[PDB]
Amino acid sequence: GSPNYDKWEMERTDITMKHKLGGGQYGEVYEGVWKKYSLTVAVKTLVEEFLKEAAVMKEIKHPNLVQLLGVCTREPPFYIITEFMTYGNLLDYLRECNRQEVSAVVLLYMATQISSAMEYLEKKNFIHRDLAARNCLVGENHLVKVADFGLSYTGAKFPIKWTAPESLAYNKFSIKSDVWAFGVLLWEIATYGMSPYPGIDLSQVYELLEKDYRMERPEGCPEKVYELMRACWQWNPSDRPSFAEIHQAFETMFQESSISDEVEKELG
Ligand SMILES: Cc1ccc(C(=O)Nc2ccc(CN3CCN(C)CC3)c(C(F)(F)F)c2)cc1C#Cc1cnc2cccnn12
Repeated sequence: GSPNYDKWEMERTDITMKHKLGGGQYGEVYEGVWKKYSLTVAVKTLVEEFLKEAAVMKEIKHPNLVQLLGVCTREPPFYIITEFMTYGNLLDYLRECNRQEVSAVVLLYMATQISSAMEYLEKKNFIHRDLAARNCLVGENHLVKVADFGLSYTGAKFPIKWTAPESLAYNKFSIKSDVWAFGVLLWEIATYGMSPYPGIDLSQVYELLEKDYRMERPEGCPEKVYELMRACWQWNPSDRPSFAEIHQAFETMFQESSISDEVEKELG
């Protein structure tokens, strides 16, 4: 409505900055308040990389993707402001949870939400590049959203154990290498937050994958979920399923599971 108006730009003074989140495990991400509307938010601060992230996020709007609310990118300090997710990241949520609440149908629900955001990124021709539980956020009622904290892990630093063969070997990243990562995510969900390839050391992973070794079905993981895990770990990226197919599968499993859980809830 005026010459220097930008619909994404907030004023730094709109925001009360509070503590850094997660002991600093997320990097420069703070809790903050958008004082106008009260509202607790999260605020990442710091440069091109930062500007790219802001520019990408403006392009992304989906129920299971952490929602951008504003940026402060006119002058330093640079801010990105997103909605706040009250239970923190998925990996720790799983490690700490009451499995009476975080039951089997919830695990399927978590998987359905994540595949749903990824199908969205797939349709939009984006590539996440670092999909993992540590990168998903949890809110109320097992709401899960996909994020990215640019956390890089061992070219660069790599999360070796979530990384597709063609990405480790040839540096080829794609939505199909996300599909492979999503498969490790499934295993993380299935174990409630166990480290992948337990007991195996990082230097051996590729060679083992190339001999066609894959992680075994976790105790209690449904057969069909494992089927999905292993389809995600097809060696040829072209052989992997789409996130559209993946999300379709999990929704269906999810709906079947809740009929059972609700019923079980009634009886108890
Ligand atoms: C302040 C903040 C800023 C940014 C982001 C963020 O995730 N950025 C993001 C950047 C890019 C992409 C997509 N690209 C990936 C790369 N790829 C190469 C291209 C496509 C996506 C994605 F969600 F779409 F994946 C997200 C999260 C937060 C948070 C927070 C928050 C809220 N509640 C809590 C509770 C505890 C801890 N943190 N926290």
